[PDB]
Amino acid sequence: EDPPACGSIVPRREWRALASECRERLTRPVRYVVVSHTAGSHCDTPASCAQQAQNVQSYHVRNLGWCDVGYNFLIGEDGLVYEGRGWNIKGAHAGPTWNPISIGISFMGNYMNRVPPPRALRAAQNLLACGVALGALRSNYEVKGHRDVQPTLSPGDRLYEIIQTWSHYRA
Amino acid sequence: EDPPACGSIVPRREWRALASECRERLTRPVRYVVVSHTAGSHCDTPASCAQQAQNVQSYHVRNLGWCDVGYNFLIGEDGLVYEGRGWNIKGAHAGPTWNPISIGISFMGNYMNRVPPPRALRAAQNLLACGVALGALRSNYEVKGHRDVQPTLSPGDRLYEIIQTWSHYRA
Amino acid sequence: EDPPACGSIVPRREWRALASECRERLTRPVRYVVVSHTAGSHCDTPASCAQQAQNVQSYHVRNLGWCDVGYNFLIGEDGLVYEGRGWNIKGAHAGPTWNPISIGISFMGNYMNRVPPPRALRAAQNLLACGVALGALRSNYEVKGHRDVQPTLSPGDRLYEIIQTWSHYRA
Amino acid sequence: EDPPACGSIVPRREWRALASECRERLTRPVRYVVVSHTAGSHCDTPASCAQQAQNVQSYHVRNLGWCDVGYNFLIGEDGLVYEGRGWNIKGAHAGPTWNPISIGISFMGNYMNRVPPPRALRAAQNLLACGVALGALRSNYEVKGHRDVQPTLSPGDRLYEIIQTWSHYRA
Ligand SMILES: O=C(O)CCCCCCCCCCC1CCCCC1
Ligand SMILES: O=C(O)CCCCCCCCCCC1CCCCC1
Ligand SMILES: CC(=O)N[C@@H]1[C@@H](O)[C@H](O)[C@@H](CO)O[C@H]1O
Repeated sequence: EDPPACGSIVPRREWRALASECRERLTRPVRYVVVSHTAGSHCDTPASCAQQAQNVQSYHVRNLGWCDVGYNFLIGEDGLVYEGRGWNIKGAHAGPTWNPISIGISFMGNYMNRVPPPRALRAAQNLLACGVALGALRSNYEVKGHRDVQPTLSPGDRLYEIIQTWSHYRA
Repeated sequence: EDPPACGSIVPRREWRALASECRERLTRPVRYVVVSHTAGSHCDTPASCAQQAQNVQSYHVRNLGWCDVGYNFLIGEDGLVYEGRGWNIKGAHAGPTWNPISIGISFMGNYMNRVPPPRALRAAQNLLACGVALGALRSNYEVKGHRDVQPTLSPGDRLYEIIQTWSHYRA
Repeated sequence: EDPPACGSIVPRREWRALASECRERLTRPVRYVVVSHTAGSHCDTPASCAQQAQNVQSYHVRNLGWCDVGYNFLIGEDGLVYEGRGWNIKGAHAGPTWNPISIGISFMGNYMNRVPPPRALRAAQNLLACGVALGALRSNYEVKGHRDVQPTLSPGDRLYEIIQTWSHYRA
Repeated sequence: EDPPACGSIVPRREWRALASECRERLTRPVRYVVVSHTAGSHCDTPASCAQQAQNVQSYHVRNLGWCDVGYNFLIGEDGLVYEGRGWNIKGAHAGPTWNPISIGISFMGNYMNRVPPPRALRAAQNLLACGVALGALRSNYEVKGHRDVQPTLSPGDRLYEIIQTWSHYRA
């Protein structure tokens, strides 16, 4: 009983993100977590992965005109978590039905035929424990694959396969 | 007030579509068309394609719980157009901002590494010409690639390459 | 399906309802829920609200010739849910397009210049979760105001504004 | 501001309750449910029952010096459940043996030669099921009359014979 209790997360500024313009808030404790993949290339060093989070955000902000990067968090192959819209802000990653009730975490890369390395999976699962510890997620939150709530291949066959084994997975 | 029979279109009953539960209407004339791909398996024959349209609909209806397959029309490699939600019903293809202002056509298959055959491309273009003559689409309608309004690989690199050349395409 | 029954509902017999002659069943699970107001007298007490339920049913059966109170459920300002045709029977409350696909719940009163109390709103929302849990409603169900599916003032400006904030509301 | 759920409970603030000062927590899943009657005045309308929960709490807080009304939940003859200490706070209703291992619910009134109306009994069981849904109550939960765990006439002969006919009642 040490209050914070969880997660090292690379913050927005540390990855030089553009300021967010999003104001819509999620209502904690959140019950659903939606796992996607960027379906782009991977990265496996702090500097590349930080560079890739900037790209993704650029796509969503510069091209799509969104208020900030879609995801609440992004997972690098560097084994670090990148802060997106975070725990309190409604993300734009699952559709109008799941966005206001979920936390979207996206693995940077394409896992159709490839798996995230062990450290990326640990960072993702540690992030979720962190979420529960903070009361950001319900203790009995449910994890969905992106393809379970939207017509997409996301998070990729290999990763989809993995999250299906998870404690909190519920299709 | 003279209308043409531009419909080469395979009716829902003909591809044996489950009945639609969708009620929200599109107001005509519609200004935008959003092109996507199913990122699925392709089909080249009226028989294999009717089957594919069934599966794509099954996925959206049975797995995702939607009122009907999300696209307004699907395009087969058999060179035929499969009726989805049609010209009058709002689709569920490109998010809450674009769904209500556009018609969503999806080519059945994954075009990341393949272009659709000429006849598939002819069908799509003919469908659009059809739409204009029917008054369903504004004559100066704009084409967008899925990845232009939502974060996706869709419609696939090759197919995206192609649509960027189209007369009605717009940044 | 699932043993655990749901919610507190004032049964037909308790509010002394005339027996139903209504036979057309709804197809479970139902996708839509239409919210109306009776535009009639309000009541704040079990005694007065049972009475009002009786009068609404009476007027529908005796003056309109319907087989049963047209609503599937009624909501009182006493904060209780009154059993109408229930979950399995088709109501007569939204027109012929909608009556066969939806559940109709009506707040007893006229909401144009009044909002119904929190307990009424609570009863209504709780009833819907119960329907979902029972399998009578789709987990994804969509809530609509009576005025969205028919030309009407129902459910009344004030109540219509409130249901627009419901997490399952789709215009 | 905490408004989800559930068994349709009138929240603390809605009945104008003094803020609680209790800090002791209950270890969920809880095992026992004790049923008592207030032995006070009964009420049949939301207005009168809110006033009655207030009176009970005031007596407990001003006169006995307790941190909060001692019951976790109060049941009014209006068919509504009134929030007391709730699911997460240890109450003061059945003694030091029973207060830390049980949830105490109290029917407002004197049921010696009187019976609570069906709607009051409905709210009660509905309350109990919603407790399970949350993990606050263990599905195996046993129901005890106040008089089964303490020397007291509570909850009254009449109400006591009834709770014995309940499915989870253990003598
Ligand atoms: O979570 C939200 O949508 C609000 C954040 C604002 C940025 C997004 C703009 C909305 C434009 C439609 C884009 C689709 C993409 C998939 C998720 C549902 C929205
Ligand atoms: O929202 C309202 O005002 C109406 C009440 C909804 C009915 C209750 C649903 C039964 C299952 C409880 C689910 C709850 C547990 C509390 C936290 C969020 C979800
Ligand atoms: C799961 C979900 O709600 N997604 C789609 C959404 O993209 C669209 O805004 C809406 C319009 O019909 O249809 C929904 O089914």
